[PDB]
Amino acid sequence: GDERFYAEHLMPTLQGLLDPESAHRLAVRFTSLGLLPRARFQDSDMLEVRVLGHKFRNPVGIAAGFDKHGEAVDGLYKMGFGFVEIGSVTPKPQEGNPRPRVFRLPEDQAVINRYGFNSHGLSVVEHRLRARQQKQAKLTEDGLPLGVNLGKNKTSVDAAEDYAEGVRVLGPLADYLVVNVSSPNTAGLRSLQGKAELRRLLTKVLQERDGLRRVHRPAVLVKIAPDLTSQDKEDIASVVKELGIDGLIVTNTTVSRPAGLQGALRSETGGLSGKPLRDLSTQTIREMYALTQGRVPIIGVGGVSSGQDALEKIRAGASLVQLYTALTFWGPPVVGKVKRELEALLKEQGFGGVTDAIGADHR
Ligand SMILES: CN(C)CCCCC(=O)Nc1ccc(NC(=S)NC(=O)c2ccc(C(C)(C)C)cc2)cc1
Ligand SMILES: Cc1cc2nc3c(=O)[nH]c(=O)nc-3n(C[C@H](O)[C@H](O)[C@H](O)COP(=O)(O)O)c2cc1C
Ligand SMILES: CCCCCCCCCC[N+](C)(C)[O-]
Ligand SMILES: O=C1C[C@@H](C(=O)O)NC(=O)N1
Ligand SMILES: [Cl-]
Repeated sequence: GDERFYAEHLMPTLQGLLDPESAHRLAVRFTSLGLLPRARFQDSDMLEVRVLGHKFRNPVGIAAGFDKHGEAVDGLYKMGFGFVEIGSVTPKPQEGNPRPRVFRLPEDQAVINRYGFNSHGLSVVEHRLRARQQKQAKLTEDGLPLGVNLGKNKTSVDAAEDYAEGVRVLGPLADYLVVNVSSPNTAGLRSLQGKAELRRLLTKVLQERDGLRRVHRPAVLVKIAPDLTSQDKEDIASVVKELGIDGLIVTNTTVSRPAGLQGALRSETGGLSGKPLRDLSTQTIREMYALTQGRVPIIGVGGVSSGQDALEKIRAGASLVQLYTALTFWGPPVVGKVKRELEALLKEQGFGGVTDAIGADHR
């Protein structure tokens, strides 16, 4: 009924009438004022997950990039997400790339973007989160945690120092931080996934995190690309275990263009998201789980539009999942749809809950 309206009428009219950047801004705005259904799906106990030092009422989060500046957090919980990740936030404000910088590939259920870390900056986000800090503390306690994704400024001379500043400023306000070393849209950034660079960077990040007062001390995750070599994945796994990194977000967008893309805009520069990324992301989860012996929580992201999509990532090793791109095509009903289908599939496959399914394919 209501998922059939947004998918076939509203989203085709929103997206047909406005350029994707405009549409996204309007969506942030609407979401932030809480103009959504109100959201009817009541989360089953089957969907609760305990990971990263927190309870998650359900395992479906909004991926980084939808709410870059932390403006819509409460509306995103109201949409039925189990957890919200904001960002990426850069130390200083910066504008990002010139427009157009986001492209829909409706025939692929995909998006390409080259935003380039358009960010209001740490200070503005810090103030926005402080204004609701206690409210968030109650949400977290009730099983609705908040992640903050950190990036780096385009002209920064010292990448590690940018991330460290991010830890110092937003770490105290976050349940988890993400060291986003996987945007395809900032020159040299993905180099920070290499072994020696990554170890030096994360050492410094963890030190900064460790220097925060205990109730303000977040988990630290690293978000990785789907385009890594085997060598690069081996090396990340090694560093993450050596340093005690709390988890991985797997994956960012791809700079690949899988054969079969039909959208006219398929050769635009940027990162590809949505359904052509799905199985590349799933396979990256699968390998990172195996290389970390199932001991390092993974948040699985890339092309999730359904309960099956979510369960494939969980079974491959994700403790939690996120989605973004599906919202472009299905709108807010997709969240309840993913949850309901995931619950039914867990029951069908004989799992007592999401926790029992995590990594099941490896057992
Ligand atoms: C007639 N109306 C519009 C009001 C009707 C009821 C409320 C409502 O529609 N709310 C609402 C809330 C959110 C949305 N859309 C969402 S959540 N997302 C997007 O439209 C969107 C997401 C991502 C992108 C890019 C940047 C990836 C392309 C673009 C749009 C649409 C409608
Ligand atoms: C328009 C857009 C902007 C994004 N911005 C960011 C960001 O700032 N930081 C980040 O770590 N990931 C960013 N992502 C990546 C998503 O968080 C996600 O990793 C990727 O889009 C795969 O999930 P999806 O297929 O469900 O969209 C962005 C994605 C899109 C589509
Ligand atoms: C709020 C003061 C800082 C503004 C700096 C410019 C950041 C551009 C972010 C882009 N946009 C507003 C479209 O999301
Ligand atoms: O991490 C990121 C950053 C983003 C951008 O261009 O800002 N685009 C992405 O696809 N991933
Ligand atoms: Cl082409």
